[PDB]
Amino acid sequence: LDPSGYNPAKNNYHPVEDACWKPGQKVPYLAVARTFEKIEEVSARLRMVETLSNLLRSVVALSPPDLLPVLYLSLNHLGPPQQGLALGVGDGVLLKAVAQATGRQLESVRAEAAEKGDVGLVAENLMLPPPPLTASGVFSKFRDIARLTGSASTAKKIDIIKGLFVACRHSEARFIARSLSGRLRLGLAEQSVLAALSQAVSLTPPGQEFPPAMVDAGKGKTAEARKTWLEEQGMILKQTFCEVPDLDRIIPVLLEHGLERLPEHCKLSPGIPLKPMLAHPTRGISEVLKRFEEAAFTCEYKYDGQRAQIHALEGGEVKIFSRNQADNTGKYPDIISRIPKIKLPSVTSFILDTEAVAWDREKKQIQPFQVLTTRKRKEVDASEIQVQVCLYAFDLIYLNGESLVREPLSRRRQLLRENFVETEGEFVFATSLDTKDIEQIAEFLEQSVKDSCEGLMVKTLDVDATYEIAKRSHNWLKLKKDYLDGVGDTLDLVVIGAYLGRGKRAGRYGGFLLASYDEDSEELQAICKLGTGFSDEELEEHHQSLKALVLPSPRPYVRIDGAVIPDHWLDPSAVWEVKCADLSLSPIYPAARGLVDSDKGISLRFPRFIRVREDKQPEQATTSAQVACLYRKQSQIQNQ
DNA sequence: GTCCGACCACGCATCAGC
Repeated sequence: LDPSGYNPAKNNYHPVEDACWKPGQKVPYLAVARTFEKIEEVSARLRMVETLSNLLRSVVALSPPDLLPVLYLSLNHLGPPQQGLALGVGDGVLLKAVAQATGRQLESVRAEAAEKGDVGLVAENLMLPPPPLTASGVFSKFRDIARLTGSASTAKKIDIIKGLFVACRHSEARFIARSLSGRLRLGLAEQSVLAALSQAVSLTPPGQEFPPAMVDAGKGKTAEARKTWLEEQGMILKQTFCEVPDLDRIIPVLLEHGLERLPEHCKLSPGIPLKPMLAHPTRGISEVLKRFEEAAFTCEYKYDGQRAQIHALEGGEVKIFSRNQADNTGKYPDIISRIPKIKLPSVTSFILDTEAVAWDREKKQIQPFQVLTTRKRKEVDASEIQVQVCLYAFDLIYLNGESLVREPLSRRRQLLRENFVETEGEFVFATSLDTKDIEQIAEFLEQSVKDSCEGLMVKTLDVDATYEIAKRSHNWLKLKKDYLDGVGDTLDLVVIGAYLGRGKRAGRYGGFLLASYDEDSEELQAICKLGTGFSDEELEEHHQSLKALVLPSPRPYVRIDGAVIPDHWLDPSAVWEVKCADLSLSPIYPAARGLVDSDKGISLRFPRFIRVREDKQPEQATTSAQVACLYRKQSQIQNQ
C-alpha cells in the first residue's frame, strides 16, 4: 500500500504481507531506499544481512524479474565486471546536476558537499508530482548514463540525473546521488549481499506459484539447526560465485534450479573469469612458521607487475583478464601471439594465474612498475607496442577440460611444470623454494629484492592448499620488506597542508600534504599525500592541534607545483614519521626535482603514518638530498 | 579473522572549453 512506511527490519517479517507493492507489479525504488535506511542505521552485519534478505525474499515472491536490478543496485554496480560499463560521472558533474535540479548556485553546492563529505545530504535538502521511481527503471537509467559517450555526452548525462532528482520522493534523493558518486556507504558489500541472497532463496524458495506455499523454510528447525543450514547453503552460493562472479549468469539459473543444484550448471570454464586468490600480509618470519606450523609451504618471489589470468579456450581463443575480472585481451596482442610458444602440443585448454612484469630486452632485466603502466591499454597493434612484458606463472587452475580448483598446490605445480615450457625473458616460472628453516627464508627474502622484487609469497603445499577462495579468501601470505619493523625507508616529513575528509572522516581531515626540506633552495617541497596509518583517536589529536596552525595563504618557502591545493594551508611546524614501500619518479611533485631526473621529482609509494616526531623541528627533517639518495639506493633503480 | 570503507601514487582515456 504505502511504501513510505516500508520496514524490512521488522520482527517476524512476512514476505508477502509486510511488503509494500502488489504481486506482478514492479518493485518501487522507495522500498529499496527505505531498506538502505534500515541498513545504514545499524552496525551489526548480521542485522544488515537480515534486513536486505527481507527485501530479497519479497522480491523473489512478488516480482521475480526485478531480482537482478535489486542486487546490482545494492552492490552499486552496473553489470558483470568484464562488461566494462562505467558511469563516467564525476563529482563536478553530479554537483552540477544537483544545483541545476534544486535551483542553487554551483559555488553554493560545491562548497556545501565539501563540508558535509556526502553529496546525498545536499541533494535531499514546485513541479507536479511525477510518477514514482521504479527499481528496475532507475537501474536502467544508471546503465543509460554509463553508455553515453562522445562530444556533448556529459550534458546528456545531466538531464538523466536531473530526471531522477525531480522524481525522487522522501529519501530517494540521498541514495541516488550516493550511488552516482560511487560512495553508497552502507557498511554492506559483495560478501554480505551474497549471504543475504543465499538466505532469501533458502527461506523463500523461488519458482513457487502464487500463493507462495513456503514463505519461511526455517519454521520447523532448531535455532542451531537453522544457523547451520543457512551457513552450508551460503557456501554453495559463495563458492559458485567465486568461479563465476557474474550475476547475469547465476541469478537466471538460481531462479530455475534452486541453490542446491546451482553448482551443477554454473561451473568454472575458460573464458568466464574467476576471482583470483589473494594474499594476507604477515608481520615477520615467525608469524609465517606459526600460522603455517603443521604444514610444509613453498616460497616464491612476489613480482611487481599486473596480475593476468590467461584463459585458453578450446579452439585457440585466448582471453586475458585482470584481478577484477576485467577484459585485458586488447591490452596484450603481444601475448596472444606468443601462446603456442608456452604450451605443449598436447595442451588444448588452460587457465593460468600469472603476473605481467615489464621487461627490458637489451638489458635483459626487470623494469619498475611505472614502466609497465606506460602501456597503452585499449586495443593496440603489436607493432606500436614499446614496453615489453614477461609472464611469471605461479598457478594452474584449468587444464584440458578438467578443473584443478579442488587439487592441492603441489599437484597444480606439477602439471604446470609438465605441460608448459619456459622461455628466458618471456615465460618463466616464479622462483620458488620449498624450505622450513628460518636461515634460508630470510636469505631468500633478501635475494628477491636483490633480483628486483617486492618480497616473497608463502603458500601451503598440501594442508589447505586448494584454490577454493570461498573458505579462506586470504590463504596465501605476503612478506614484503616494508612490513618488518625496524627496516624500510622511514622519512621524517613536515605537514604543510591538509584536506577535508569525506564519509567516515567527515568533519575531520582525511588527508595531509607532506614536504621534504630542500636545503639549497631553503624551501619545503611537497613530496606526497598521507591519508592512512592514523588511529581514529590520533586523527583527532591531529585535527585539533593542527586547527590552531591554519594559514589563509601558503608560506613563501613552500613549493607544491602540480600538487592538489590543500583545503587548509598550515604553518609548517609538525614533523611526522612516514613509512613507505618505494620511491617513485613523480610527474606532479617537486621534491628533489632535478637531483635525479631533469624534469621530475620524487614521491612515496604506499605512504602511511607511523608516529609524530615532536622533538624534531621542520629544519630537522628528511632533506630532498636524502630523498634523492634513497631513490638511487633502491634495488630496481640500481639494477638499471 | 572477516568485512567494509576511509585514504595513497601513477598514467592512459576521455571531453568541455577554447
